[PDB]
Amino acid sequence: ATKKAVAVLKGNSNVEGVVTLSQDDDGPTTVNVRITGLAPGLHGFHLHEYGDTTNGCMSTGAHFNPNKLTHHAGDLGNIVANADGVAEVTLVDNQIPLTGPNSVVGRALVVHELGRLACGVVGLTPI
Amino acid sequence: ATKKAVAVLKGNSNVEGVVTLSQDDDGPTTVNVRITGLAPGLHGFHLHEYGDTTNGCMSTGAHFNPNKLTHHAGDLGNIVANADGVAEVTLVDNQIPLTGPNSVVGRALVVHELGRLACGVVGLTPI
Ligand SMILES: [K+]
Ligand SMILES: [K+]
Repeated sequence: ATKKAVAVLKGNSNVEGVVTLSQDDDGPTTVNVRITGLAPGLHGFHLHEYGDTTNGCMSTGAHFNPNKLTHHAGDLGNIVANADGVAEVTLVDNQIPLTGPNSVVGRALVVHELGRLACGVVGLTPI
Repeated sequence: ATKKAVAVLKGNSNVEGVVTLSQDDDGPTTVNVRITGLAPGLHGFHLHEYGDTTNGCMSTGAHFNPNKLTHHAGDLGNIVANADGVAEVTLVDNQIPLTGPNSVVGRALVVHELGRLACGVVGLTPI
């Protein structure tokens, strides 16, 4: 509500998708995923540090944990592609900030082979 | 220096490119552009409000002026594609913040026909 973002995922394969993110202040973040062109089966799904796709998904750099210094964040959890190669899921994650110094706006989402199949930069979208 | 960003531009044509941005604190922003697949001649080059490419470059929303309330910002200036369809330029703009509430990180860059030929979300990249 209070804030929304989106990432369009593409890569060096036919994998493509869209992920929307919605968070009120610093509350739970609701995440809607639909990705296509995947091989059926389990895939990794992670936040990465940089929203840089100039060298494909390798440029997105390291796995990013927004809550590193706080007293698995960034691993959104494995997703399952169905026999049609489609992964369509809704998640609620309490460690995906859209605000603050470690906000993921301008960083990246990456889908991993269980290696970087597709990725996208997290951008702002109308509230 | 102090901060860097990048956008990869693509659209509903063969236009594609990369723009890097570099700013020390809130000083002048240095902008390196290389875009290809353009028709030779003058093109618009603007900041737009949302880093949303889910419906192509139309989803990037309105022209964005970061300095609207301060006492042409967002128009980066027309660029020229050469006879090879390539626009390769370096600009220094004093109205492209990478920091603050009106930061362009997570927003969009769009190349216009003189209408939205290509666009990309502004993402963070290693300093
Ligand atoms: K939270
Ligand atoms: K400035």
